[PDB]
Amino acid sequence: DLMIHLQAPDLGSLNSGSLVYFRKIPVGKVYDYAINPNKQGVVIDVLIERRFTDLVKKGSRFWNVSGVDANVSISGAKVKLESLAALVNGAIAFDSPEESKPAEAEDTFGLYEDLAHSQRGVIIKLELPSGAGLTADSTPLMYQGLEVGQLTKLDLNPGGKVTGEMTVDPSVVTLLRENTRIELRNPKLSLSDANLSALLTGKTFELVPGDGEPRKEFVVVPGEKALLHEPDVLTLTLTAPESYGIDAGQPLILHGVQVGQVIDRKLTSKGVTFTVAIEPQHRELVKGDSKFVVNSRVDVKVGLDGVEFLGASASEWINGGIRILPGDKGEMKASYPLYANLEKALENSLS
Amino acid sequence: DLMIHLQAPDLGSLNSGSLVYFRKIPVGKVYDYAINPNKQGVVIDVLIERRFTDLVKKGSRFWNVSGVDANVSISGAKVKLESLAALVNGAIAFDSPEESKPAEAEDTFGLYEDLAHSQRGVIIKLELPSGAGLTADSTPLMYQGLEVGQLTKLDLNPGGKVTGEMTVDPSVVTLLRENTRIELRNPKLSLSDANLSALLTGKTFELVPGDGEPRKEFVVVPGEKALLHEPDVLTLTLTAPESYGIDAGQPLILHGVQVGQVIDRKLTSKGVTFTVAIEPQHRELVKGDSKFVVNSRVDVKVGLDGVEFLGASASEWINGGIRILPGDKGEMKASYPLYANLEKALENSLS
Amino acid sequence: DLMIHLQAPDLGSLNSGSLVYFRKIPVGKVYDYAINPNKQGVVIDVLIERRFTDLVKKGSRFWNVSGVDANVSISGAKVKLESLAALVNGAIAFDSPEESKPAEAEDTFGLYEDLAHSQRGVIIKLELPSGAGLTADSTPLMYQGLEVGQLTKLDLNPGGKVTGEMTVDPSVVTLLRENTRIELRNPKLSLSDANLSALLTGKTFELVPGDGEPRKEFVVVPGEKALLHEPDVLTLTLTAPESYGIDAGQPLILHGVQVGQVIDRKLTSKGVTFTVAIEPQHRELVKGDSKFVVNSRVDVKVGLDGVEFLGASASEWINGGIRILPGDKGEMKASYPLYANLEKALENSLS
Repeated sequence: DLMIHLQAPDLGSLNSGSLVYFRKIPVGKVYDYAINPNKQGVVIDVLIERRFTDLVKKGSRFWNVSGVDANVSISGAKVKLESLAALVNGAIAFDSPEESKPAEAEDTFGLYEDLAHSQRGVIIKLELPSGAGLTADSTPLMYQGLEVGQLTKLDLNPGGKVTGEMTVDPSVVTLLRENTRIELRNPKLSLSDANLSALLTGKTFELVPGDGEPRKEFVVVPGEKALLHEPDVLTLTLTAPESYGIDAGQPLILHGVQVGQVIDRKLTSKGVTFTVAIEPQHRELVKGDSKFVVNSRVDVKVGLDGVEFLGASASEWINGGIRILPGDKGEMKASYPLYANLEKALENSLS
Repeated sequence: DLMIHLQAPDLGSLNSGSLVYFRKIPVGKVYDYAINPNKQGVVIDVLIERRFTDLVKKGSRFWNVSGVDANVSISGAKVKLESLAALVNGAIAFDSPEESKPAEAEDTFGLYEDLAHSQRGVIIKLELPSGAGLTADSTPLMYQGLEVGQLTKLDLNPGGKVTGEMTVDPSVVTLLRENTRIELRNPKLSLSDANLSALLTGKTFELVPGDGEPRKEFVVVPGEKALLHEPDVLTLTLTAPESYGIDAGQPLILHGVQVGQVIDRKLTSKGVTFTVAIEPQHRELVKGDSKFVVNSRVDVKVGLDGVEFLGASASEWINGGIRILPGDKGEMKASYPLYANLEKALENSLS
Repeated sequence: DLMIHLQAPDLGSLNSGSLVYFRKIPVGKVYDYAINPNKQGVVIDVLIERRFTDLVKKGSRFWNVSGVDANVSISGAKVKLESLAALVNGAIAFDSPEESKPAEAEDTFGLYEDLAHSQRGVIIKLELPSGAGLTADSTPLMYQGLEVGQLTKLDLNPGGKVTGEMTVDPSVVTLLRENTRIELRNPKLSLSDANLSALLTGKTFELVPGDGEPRKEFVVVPGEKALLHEPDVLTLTLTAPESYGIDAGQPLILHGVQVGQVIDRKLTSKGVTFTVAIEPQHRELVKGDSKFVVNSRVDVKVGLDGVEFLGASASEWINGGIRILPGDKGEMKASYPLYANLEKALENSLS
């Protein structure tokens, strides 16, 4: 027989004589339990049967299957009663890996509290902005619309620094590399596709891959700020004497299509300084010379022969933002001015 | 063996012979129970086993784990059946701290009714405005989006004075100091981020830290009023002959960006007197001389050569509030006038 | 031993041999039960133990704890299974007050059906308008946002007169006095604070205190009418030849701020007579002379040099109501006219 030790933070629903499973086959039983010298944890020593000993490995993980847990899920709640024997007495299930040395001679093991906590994978440290919609064991990592990871830990370090960590699977671990971003998605209001599922899930970690050296720790930034930290991005600080009603997250439009986004708005004594960003595809297309025109205000001129509507359209007005007048050749200077309307941008009159 | 006394307000689901746990290990049993001379409470005396005696400390807390409690939670309701033995007979669990003297010789203990009531921490007294959305054991203290505290008590003192108290954890207790504000957040309607969780939680205590001497009692004010009690803030009483449709909580705008907020509106016999406030960052930027223009009313002038739209924009009109015309140098006088539109503010004609 | 009688409207889940609790300690048992000579009620006589006899008092209340009751509550439903012994056989719990004579010699007692029905307090009779959203045991009395009372009875007397009664706690009983109003609140639609709790609760009795002799019966009026019955209030009957689109509950505005409310609109053969009311603070401020101008209609005049927008603003138009032009000195006469717009009020031309 095999006499191995398990280290648990508490005994749980396990009694002496409760049963140990492999593939839901009883292959042993719990022999004894005792508090170790430190008050922190309970050591539970179990006894595998003589013929089953080979099953346990050095790289085995043991988990606890005891009691009935009921889950309420969106789009229907499937409550299934799998194992009746675990209710009365409790149980411990375990996995056997492919290639590992067989365990022997009172080898210790951590006892995970669930099958989901005993999933293999790689710990990935995150430096989160806030834990506003994040949950300790309930926030997933999406990639291509599929659940790849799970936020497994969320702490508030002193100094006001929210940090967490995440278990990601191996196939994605190969994907993880330098300049690979993890940004949090808000459950944004969708008008074209009416889905309750996105609203119910809440915050959602999105993975966008990159190339370079493999890294195992990332920094998460807010969705508005997320654009700034792209591998390729163009960051322009543009000045203006007034905000002109341009908020921090307005879209930024060239030739009718959104090519960039305003990132943030800072008020100074000289005026309002914006910091806008630009995507890689259109980085070539700006070409270092441009004019910047406000689309947040409407302008109507009435006349007997001259009738004109300037600087906005109703869809553009509700969207708002900054319009680009692209030029032919330039040096991509640091500061640009923000013109009040189009004709003052053609006149080059910022006053 | 150890023979200690527990003081409970009622017996609960505990019978004689019910079981006492440490880390869910049975380490004793309930020996007897009797009403003490005052009718108020029940004294339950228990018996720890001889070898387990060392586990009990002077700083131990005992709590009650008996019966089945089912919780319905937003985004899914996880009902887990942990302990079967507590249903039939009842149980008492207890904690052992790190450094305390061992208890002996019929030492009394308070019996908490739950694990959540037996959490360690520091009582923080609050002087609340009202208990409109507050709950006795269900209102949390957020800090950086994480649950830090729990409103544990809510009373209505005579004179119409709602006061409560709160258990906060030690790491935050270090943070708590003079000029550290606790303000209540309303579940405000969010258009950009659609989250059901904020609406379901309701009122929410937000912690914003400050520096100075550590204090252990605070005064909570309503969210609109909360701005006024900041460590650094500028409070201007500005007069006007009419409200001009400016409500008590309108935003207050310099150069297009909100720099302050109107706090409250008082009607007098001379007119309408507002009291507006100003954030620390823009306190330097006002510089003691300014003009104050209403943004709540639209003004259209039609003409053959003169066409103009004055004092408002559609987003500004729905937002409303007061616009600042900043000056160069002044003394930051007490009273300011509120001009009806911009050209009367340039003409300095308040009539 | 003590042999006392209980009078219940029916036996309930109580059997002979069911158990009697004090602080959930078994201190007796049910001895027998028999129908009394009138068919109305069942007399249940119980037997307290010899040493426990002192516990029962003249001012004791006995209540019934039998069966399992499950409650579904908003923001989560906490179903807790407290007492297992009451399910099979039934139970009776009781309270012992602080200062009362001990009961003896077959003293009768009413048996309340629940712990909530056995709460101490003072019966307060209410003369309700209707029971449209009221519930027999589920409508609370709020004071400062806290639950103070509970509507315990709701009857329809002949003649179409809905009357109910309410148990209020002692501390508030000290507050209850002459000119202290109890008005019912509707779950009004709130745009600034999104709370599901207010909508789910429904109708809600609000307590506003006053001074004078203590009274124990009140008259509840509808929320619109409630203003009229204030301790200090100004009631003006103002005439008009047309309603001008002014509904029964429009706000009434001086200097941009709401100082009063229209109470009701009555159509006569001469015209439309309104009855508006005025709050105590602004009662001094009207000063007996004023003009009354409709804010419910817009007026646009177009001209080459004269452009003007008269009698309304978009927020005022959606709000509607009556505007005051305050005067210097008057006698506070009974009837006032309602002018169609502002310039006819300055011309004093009601035709």
